[PDB]
Amino acid sequence: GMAKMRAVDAAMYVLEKEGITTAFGVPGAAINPFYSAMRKHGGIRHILARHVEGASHMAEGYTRATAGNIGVCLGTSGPAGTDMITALYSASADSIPILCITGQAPRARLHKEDFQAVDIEAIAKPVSKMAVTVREAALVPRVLQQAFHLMRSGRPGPVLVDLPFDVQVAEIEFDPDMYEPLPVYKPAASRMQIEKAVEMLIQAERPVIVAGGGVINADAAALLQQFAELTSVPVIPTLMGWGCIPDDHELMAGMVGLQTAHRYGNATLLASDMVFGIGNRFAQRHTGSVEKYTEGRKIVHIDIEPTQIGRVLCPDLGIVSDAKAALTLLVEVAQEMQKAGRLPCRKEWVADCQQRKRTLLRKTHFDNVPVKPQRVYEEMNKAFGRDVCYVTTIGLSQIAAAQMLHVFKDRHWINCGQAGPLGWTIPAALGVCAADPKRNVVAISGDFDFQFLIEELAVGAQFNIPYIHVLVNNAYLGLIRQSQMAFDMDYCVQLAFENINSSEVNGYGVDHVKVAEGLGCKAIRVFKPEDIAPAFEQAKALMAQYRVPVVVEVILERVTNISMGSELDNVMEFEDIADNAADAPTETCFMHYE
Amino acid sequence: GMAKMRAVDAAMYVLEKEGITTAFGVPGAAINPFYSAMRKHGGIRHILARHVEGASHMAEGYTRATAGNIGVCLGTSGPAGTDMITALYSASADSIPILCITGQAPRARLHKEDFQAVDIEAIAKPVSKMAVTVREAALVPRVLQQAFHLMRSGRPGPVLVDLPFDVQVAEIEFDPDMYEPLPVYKPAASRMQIEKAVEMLIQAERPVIVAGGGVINADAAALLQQFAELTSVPVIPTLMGWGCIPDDHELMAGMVGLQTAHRYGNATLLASDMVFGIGNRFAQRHTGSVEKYTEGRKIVHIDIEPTQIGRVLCPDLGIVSDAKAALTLLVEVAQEMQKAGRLPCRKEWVADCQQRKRTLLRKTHFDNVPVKPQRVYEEMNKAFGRDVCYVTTIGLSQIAAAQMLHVFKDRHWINCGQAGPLGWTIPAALGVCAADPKRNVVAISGDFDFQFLIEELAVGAQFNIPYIHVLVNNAYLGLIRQSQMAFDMDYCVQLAFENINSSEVNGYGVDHVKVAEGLGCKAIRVFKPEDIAPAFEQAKALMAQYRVPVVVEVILERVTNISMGSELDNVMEFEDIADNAADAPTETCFMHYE
Amino acid sequence: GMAKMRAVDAAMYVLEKEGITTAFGVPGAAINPFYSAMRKHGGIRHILARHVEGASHMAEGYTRATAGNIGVCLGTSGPAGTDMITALYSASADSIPILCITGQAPRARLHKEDFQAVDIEAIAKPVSKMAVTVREAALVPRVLQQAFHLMRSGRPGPVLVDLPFDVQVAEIEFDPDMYEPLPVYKPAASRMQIEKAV
Ligand SMILES: Cc1cc2nc3c(=O)[nH]c(=O)nc-3n(C[C@H](O)[C@H](O)[C@H](O)COP(=O)(O)OP(=O)(O)OC[C@H]3O[C@@H](n4cnc5c(N)ncnc54)[C@H](O)[C@@H]3O)c2cc1C
Ligand SMILES: Cc1cc2nc3c(=O)[nH]c(=O)nc-3n(C[C@H](O)[C@H](O)[C@H](O)COP(=O)(O)OP(=O)(O)OC[C@H]3O[C@@H](n4cnc5c(N)ncnc54)[C@H](O)[C@@H]3O)c2cc1C
Ligand SMILES: Cc1ncc(C[n+]2csc(CCOP(=O)(O)OP(=O)(O)O)c2C)c(N)n1
Ligand SMILES: Cc1ncc(C[n+]2csc(CCOP(=O)(O)OP(=O)(O)O)c2C)c(N)n1
Ligand SMILES: COC1=C(OC)C(=O)C(C)=CC1=O
Ligand SMILES: COC1=C(OC)C(=O)C(C)=CC1=O
Ligand SMILES: COC1=C(OC)C(=O)C(C)=CC1=O
Ligand SMILES: COC1=C(OC)C(=O)C(C)=CC1=O
Ligand SMILES: [Mg+2]
Ligand SMILES: [Mg+2]
Ligand SMILES: [Mg+2]
Repeated sequence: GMAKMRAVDAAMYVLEKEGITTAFGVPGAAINPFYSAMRKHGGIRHILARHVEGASHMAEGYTRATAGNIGVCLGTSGPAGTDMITALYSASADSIPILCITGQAPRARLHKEDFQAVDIEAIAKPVSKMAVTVREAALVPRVLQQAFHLMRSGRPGPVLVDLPFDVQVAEIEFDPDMYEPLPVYKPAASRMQIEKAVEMLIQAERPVIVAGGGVINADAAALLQQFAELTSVPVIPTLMGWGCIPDDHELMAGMVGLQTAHRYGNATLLASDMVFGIGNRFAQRHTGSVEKYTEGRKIVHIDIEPTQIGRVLCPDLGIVSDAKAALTLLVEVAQEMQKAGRLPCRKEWVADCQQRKRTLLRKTHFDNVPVKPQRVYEEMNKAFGRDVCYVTTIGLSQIAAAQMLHVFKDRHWINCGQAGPLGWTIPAALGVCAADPKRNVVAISGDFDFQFLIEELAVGAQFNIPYIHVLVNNAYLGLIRQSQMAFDMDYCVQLAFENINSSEVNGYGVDHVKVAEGLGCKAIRVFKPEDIAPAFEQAKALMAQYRVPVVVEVILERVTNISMGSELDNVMEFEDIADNAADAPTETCFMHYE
Repeated sequence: GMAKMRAVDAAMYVLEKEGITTAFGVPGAAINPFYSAMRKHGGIRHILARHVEGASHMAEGYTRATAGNIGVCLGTSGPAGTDMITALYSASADSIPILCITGQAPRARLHKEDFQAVDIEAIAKPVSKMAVTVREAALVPRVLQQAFHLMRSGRPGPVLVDLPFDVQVAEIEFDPDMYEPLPVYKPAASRMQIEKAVEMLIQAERPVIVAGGGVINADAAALLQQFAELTSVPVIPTLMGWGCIPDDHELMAGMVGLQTAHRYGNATLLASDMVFGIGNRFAQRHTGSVEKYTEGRKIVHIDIEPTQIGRVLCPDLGIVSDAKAALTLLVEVAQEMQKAGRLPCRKEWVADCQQRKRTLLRKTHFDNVPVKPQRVYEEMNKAFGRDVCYVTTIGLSQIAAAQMLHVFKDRHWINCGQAGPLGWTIPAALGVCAADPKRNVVAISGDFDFQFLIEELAVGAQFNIPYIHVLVNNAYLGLIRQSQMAFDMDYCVQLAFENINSSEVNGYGVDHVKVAEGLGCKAIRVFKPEDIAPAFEQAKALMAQYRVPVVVEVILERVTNISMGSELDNVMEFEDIADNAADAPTETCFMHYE
Repeated sequence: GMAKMRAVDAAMYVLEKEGITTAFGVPGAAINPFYSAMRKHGGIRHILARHVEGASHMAEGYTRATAGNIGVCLGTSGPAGTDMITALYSASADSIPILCITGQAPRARLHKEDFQAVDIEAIAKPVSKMAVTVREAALVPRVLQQAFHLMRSGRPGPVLVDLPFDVQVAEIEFDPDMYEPLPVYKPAASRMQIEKAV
């Protein structure tokens, strides 16, 4: 029971009681007492990163992988905290938590200029739900207790706790047996709100549900699918909702937006007369101009956060609610409406949506040498099972991936959709694998993304964390080249050079096979489209044999323009479209997944 | 003359008029208009980085390399700005400027949740002299004009300018012929202040001058040496003042502090009866407890910043002045005192200091296999010329390097002494080489530092920026291991693993030769101490031949405890000391440098 | 039912549903649309103060008198908000709420040195649970809805809502019949805790 211990020792009991089992971090002098308490306690597995930014993105991937997870990132004073800001921003922007813990200079030296001491509280405030330098040892467990309530409550977001060295080592009295986590705050919709929502949905003749990341955040994916099935309403996931209904479900109508979207998704949204928004916001990359997105449509919006409602457009009905509480009531009310014979039949509208999904395609089956990227994603759909979990960040790699890959369970698309920091992919994928060693993790990067934090592959080697990394290499910042076409230029976006150690990369610059191997991983390079599939097979075998990351690098043609535009009705198709399965053979309409 | 142009076009004329010729950066959609204006203008050479943090530390190295330089770092919106915070902190903490320029979302979308848009103004405020989102196109040249005044004036520090996309492209009328830079503010000491300072110096019987980074910041190194020569007063540089008097000068008395210090420097400081501080602050790693540092000593402190004076101790005489203005007057007053026969002879005190410098040494000449790090620095002193310019960051690598390497001109020790962010070394060294292609740049890293931003070597390959990187590899976070001895542990600090592609690294984990070669550079690995010198010779040859970075990796013994302690009189010597030149042959007392 | 109205008309329905019946204030040009909506709605009794600091402490006394009360303090842009800071500090310091509402310059002119315009959001942040300039008219009811949650939940404290003139007068669709106050967050001790204390 009650006993004298260091404040960091009480902190270990608190993290244990809050369900922490894993941490990613980089030790330093100012945070050694915490590491000492973590060693003495046991039962937190620590993974040492090779950049503090790598530890922070591993924590993000750990959070995102499984509902209720909270990744922990640990660092010393000074530059470790400033290296965590990009991750605090990324987690804040997507409404997910990580817990960052930094060492700090002793309290009495906070406003002197002590070595490697910085005002991390002020720097991190704009990108956290709480950022606090703890000023008393007895407050260390209470701040952690309040941190966990905030990471779980309302709109979730990250917390940074900054620990002065003397606060860490100071003795306190603490009783772990008496510690209890705080209740989680989550507002719930009333029946009056939900019956009104179902009333408007029954009155719409061509409705769609837009299912956002809040559905997954609430762990409500099964309820979302059940509600759509009862009402026979087609479902359009946002990028952050992707996976909350399987891609081969008859009601899954594609994705909508300016970039990570399908031609059939956009066409179905513009044909609809109602958008039933659950756990989405209405992001600019999803809507385009809001006047066009809402034209002729009733808009319902359910969000856990009151000030998200009305932020970018005025809904016809806005409801403050956790997505699981709201969907429980929506299923119950729809079941009552079904018993009463009041749910309209929707066979015609559903058939129109399925006809769009069958015909408005983009070509993937290219035999070109050098390889066209869209062929890579077709081969990934064939090579990996329906249980595949993809990890990606940003670039033409990621946009075409979202256009062409398919996903079948929630939290099998792991993507930092609002902030998009380059370098996220490798550490996030390691964090997913740490959360779930049985997860079939496959990452997608372009060459530039892959280079930012390439050193994290050695983390996978040192700790034997296996996954497959697909690397699509155009020796370009490809997304920025394509955006520069409006300025009639191609400037500071090329990565090619004659590699003095590798004439076999043919002027593409970095030799990613050699780099990955020096970092202790396995790697295969592919020049021809017919060699992609066997390469994925060797990679699975190499992964089982050595239990390290395996990189499959595909050498792309230098220049491919991915489909995108400024409005839902203005997306330009640069590459070939398709209206037949032979050109686009991995659409779920044509292919049985696993 | 006067003409209509985009605000970014006016920004190019302003940067030109302010002497900018180089930028380091990573383009993105939100900052494309600036890149378009930079392409159209010509005459700024852009170096594309492979991490935004790499661009920001390149800018720091460019600033530090040459007086009056200001490195420029360019990035897009969102995570690019958050990736610059560590560099803004590093530059702020050492009182040096960089100019960071980020793209931003259009003004009318700043408080919506636009894609990759973040409140970088609020995040960067604690670590900049100015951080401003520019809200009008006509203000773009005025903000840059005020930025340059602030980067040069008072205590220097960095500025971040955040540019909304619509502000960048908006047309304005601007006349480059009428643009003029603002005057620089620098307070100057009065003759009354300086005559009082010289009076106290003449009254001291055993004075030392402590010459800080402010002397170099003011470009006053030649005046500092001249003043010390006229007064015959021994000079103790801080780590940030190192190089402002040559290490082989008869008055250079060593360095003082808890870590980057000499046994003879500390012994000379504790024997002195006055510290004449010029352009230093009195940093905790330099002083230890201030009660012991000041015991029995008069303290003079000259600083350009009023609130630096008295911050950590109360000087007997504090003077607000730029170091060059103050040293001009100090030379003039000392010349008057010399003509008047009023400067005391100091042969005895100088002889005592030189006797300490001759006898209180640390051994470097180790024949051990595996190699002892101190032998590496002895070989670096022999291999490179007196014009060598070292670049380093932090770790046992850097601390022993500062204890054992020697430097002979100001701005030939390039070191982020207050913030110490891992990964700084490679990009800072590239920035020094970009500032001065004739500089003989040699970097020193440990393996962990080297891994953080290892991908930046490919920048050196793509652009042919040659320098030598000395990599001392213990497969450890060595400084953190040594600090963990107080907690009787060795925990989360090892980087070793059996590399499945390289049994020749013998369980040291990452194969840095293979990684460096895949990045397009050259690399040599050394296992035996007698092979270090030939390796430095091949590296010079490989560098001349291929004009890329050349890495020389020395395989160290896993565990070496560097000398350090908690007070000037409490530094523990773990490894062998020396009192004879055979054990420490590269001290300047024994070796003629070049 | 749902109807077109100004954002400030919707704010009156929200204040009504949240139980406000009284306000203490000093009008000015930048907060006139709010006063117009209060007058049209009726049923908030306004008491005119003879110093903005006096309205702000009237609001404190109104809160403290009766459990569940929330005093409301109204003022115009500029110095009216800076005159409310001492009350926001005093309410925060004692863990009690007041709701301060200030007028503000229109959004397009927020960083333009417009007459009597100040960054009250930044000034009031240290002494409030929330201090916010509302940047969309449709957000006015939602900001007020979150404010009442914050003033009642956890450790109570005050909120300042800052309303740009153009946000006040813009039209929105709002249904007073569908508005519902948010649930109040109040942690409870477990029986294991209370038995240990006894
Ligand atoms: C290059 C690139 C291109 C992209 N292209 C597109 C595109 O074409 N189309 C597209 O849609 N996206 C696209 N995205 C992603 C886009 O930027 C957004 O991240 C995404 O649209 C937001 O999804 P969402 O609306 O579900 O919001 P989320 O960020 O997932 O959040 C939605 C809401 O969930 C709420 N919430 C949180 N927890 C709960 C809970 N328990 N219950 C209820 N609500 C809760 C939050 O308050 C928030 O308002 C792209 C991203 C990138 C990097
Ligand atoms: C691992 C490690 C170990 C270290 N060990 C030591 C050690 O043992 N000893 C040691 O001394 N350092 C050590 N350092 C470096 C130390 O942390 C400080 O960076 C350094 O001591 C500060 O030097 P300084 O006093 O010259 O200050 P600076 O940071 O260089 O600044 C001094 C002053 O210059 C002023 N100034 C700026 N411009 C001008 C101008 N134009 N004119 C006049 N004044 C101006 C500023 O206002 C400031 O107050 C170590 C660093 C690391 C990373
Ligand atoms: C830190 C950071 N800097 C800049 C950007 C802007 N950005 C988005 S995509 C991109 C290029 C990515 O190139 P690569 O990963 O090679 O992918 P490709 O588009 O070529 O497939 C850049 C620079 C960003 N997202 N993050
Ligand atoms: C971003 C960041 N995280 C952590 C630290 C703390 N730190 C200082 S030195 C060090 C280990 C450096 O090891 P290496 O570069 O291998 O050098 P060695 O001490 O082994 O010679 C660490 C983690 C830091 N300075 N910066
Ligand atoms: C993409 O790499 C770059 C070059 O190489 C072609 C250049 O010549 C110039 C001027 C800029 C650049 O970024
Ligand atoms: C019969 O199964 C199929 C569907 O569901 C009806 C579809 O919607 C589409 C587009 C293809 C298909 O095979
Ligand atoms: C330094 O690498 C590490 C290990 O490997 C020896 C471990 O076993 C554990 C438990 C932590 C660790 O960081
Ligand atoms: C004669 O040159 C020399 C000195 O200067 C007098 C010294 O101070 C020392 C320590 C060695 C030396 O050779
Ligand atoms: Mg890196
Ligand atoms: Mg690319
Ligand atoms: Mg090391």
